[PDB]
Amino acid sequence: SEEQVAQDTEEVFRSYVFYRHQQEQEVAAPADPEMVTLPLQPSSTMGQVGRQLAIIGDDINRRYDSEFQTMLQHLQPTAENAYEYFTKIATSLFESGINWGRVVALLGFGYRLALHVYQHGLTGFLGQVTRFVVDFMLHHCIARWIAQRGGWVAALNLG
Repeated sequence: SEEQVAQDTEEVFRSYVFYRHQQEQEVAAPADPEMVTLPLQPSSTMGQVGRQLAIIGDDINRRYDSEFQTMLQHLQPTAENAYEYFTKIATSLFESGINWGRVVALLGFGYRLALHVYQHGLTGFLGQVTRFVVDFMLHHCIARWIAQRGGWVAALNLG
């Protein structure tokens, strides 16, 4: 069900966020303690899905990242508008269709958004970004799509 994939996203994302972050610490990366302080369950199935996504995120992040950074300075989001912004950008990743790389990038952006806002004083925002990601997927058929493919675990087969 799309509902299941949507409810699994919390862990997948948090885990992706943990792994993307840990890996990102091996130059002198943006510093964010909230991302390791993450409620995470490291090697559970979803934890494994998040890790695998973070790993694959590697070259996908090369088109996407620098770009997410830039726009983030463009309109520098507040707890108040950040939703409409996450939405403007997430909506653009699926313009021309959905696929795993685009999905991985949704997280990548969820991740950059989280990091960027923390950089600017906003603490405890991961739960909210996580809801942005989940809410967006439900309403934009991403959750339905992942389901159609066998769910988040289907990502275990990408690498």
